[PDB]
Amino acid sequence: SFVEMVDNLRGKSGQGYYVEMTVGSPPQTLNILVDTGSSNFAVGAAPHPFLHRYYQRQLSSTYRDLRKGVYVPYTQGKWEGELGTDLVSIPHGPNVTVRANIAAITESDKFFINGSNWEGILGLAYAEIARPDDSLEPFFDSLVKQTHVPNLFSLQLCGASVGGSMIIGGIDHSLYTGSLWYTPIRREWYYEVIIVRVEINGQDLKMDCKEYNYDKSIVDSGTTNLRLPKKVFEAAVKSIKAASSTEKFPDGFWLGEQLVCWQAGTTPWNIFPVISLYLMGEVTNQSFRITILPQQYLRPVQDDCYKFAISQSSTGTVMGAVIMEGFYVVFDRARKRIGFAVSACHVHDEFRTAAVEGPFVTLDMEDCGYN
Ligand SMILES: CCc1ccc2c(c1)[C@@H](NC[C@@H](O)[C@@H]1Cc3cccc(c3)CCCCCCCC(=O)N1)CC1(CCC1)O2
Repeated sequence: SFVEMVDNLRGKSGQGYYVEMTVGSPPQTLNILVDTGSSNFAVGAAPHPFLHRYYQRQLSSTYRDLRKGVYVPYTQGKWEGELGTDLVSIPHGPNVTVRANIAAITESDKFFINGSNWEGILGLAYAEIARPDDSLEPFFDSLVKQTHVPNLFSLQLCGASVGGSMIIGGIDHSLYTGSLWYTPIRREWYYEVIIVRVEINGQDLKMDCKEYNYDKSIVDSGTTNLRLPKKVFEAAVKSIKAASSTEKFPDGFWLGEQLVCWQAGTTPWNIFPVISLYLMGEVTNQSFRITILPQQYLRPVQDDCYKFAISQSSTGTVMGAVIMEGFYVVFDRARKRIGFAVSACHVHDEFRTAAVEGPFVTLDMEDCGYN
């Protein structure tokens, strides 16, 4: 059953997690970035100095041109290419083969990354943000539609070169401890959610909860950092400076420009505080919280070096890998909800741990959303 999928993700820190797939007949093999923050399936389809493999569609008897072009801009980076369809499968995935839309990438800028080991991207989000428009069915919808695979997947992202598991079609109990807690998908476009309270070492940040969701808050495996709206980010960096003022670090540290280090095994984890996000629950006035350690928001790179992986955004809250690596995360599309549980590959600290706890009580959670 789901064991076949356990450990099917690999990666380099800060360059995403990818899963092996094949496209066309005879099977061509590629490593595909797993991206809950977008919704196209796209693949290098012509030489590029950072690809060492690409989809040669001349060689596939199942290739079908759709004779349209397509374009997709990400946060930094973008590509254009040629749309068609072909047959796709996931070797360490369910035992099945589908006809999926596929963008053949013909040009790009700052998309592909020097020796990342992946050659395309699997957008796992919803049609609403697909390019060219919402009518280009994304991979997972084609998968669900053509097979009997249930409409959910789960992700266990391990930090520290990295690995994890993408379980397609269900939940694997070996990948987590404690219970799952769920938050409603507010709208099916990105995996959007509502954060209703933020605390840093015990203390509310005390803003209107709307500022947490200003624009939107999304769960995005293709983003590295915890990204926060300006006002919130400012507020969270004050409080993380104050919690840790035992030592002072440059400014390029807090802007993520420069690293910080300590003799191997000396990192003063205890001076850095836990962050808690409280998320909208399943029941009336009910929330739960996820807590993350400094071992998550200080990304590593004879002394131990780290980058501050909380960054400013003008485009909403992004719960990226920093946040996901704490937990097993269940994208339960069928019930419109996202599950969090403590991960089995949690980055454990001697005196504290990453947690998912509830219930808590929070009034007017719907009003924390932005319109
Ligand atoms: C619809 C396409 C799109 C456009 C903008 C965009 C998003 C999606 C959201 N998802 C970001 C994610 O798709 C990409 C995927 C990606 C692309 C290229 C390379 C990677 C990862 C590997 C990681 C490189 C460093 C992080 C790059 C951030 C990013 O844009 N990730 C995240 C947001 C919406 C809030 C910020 O911005």
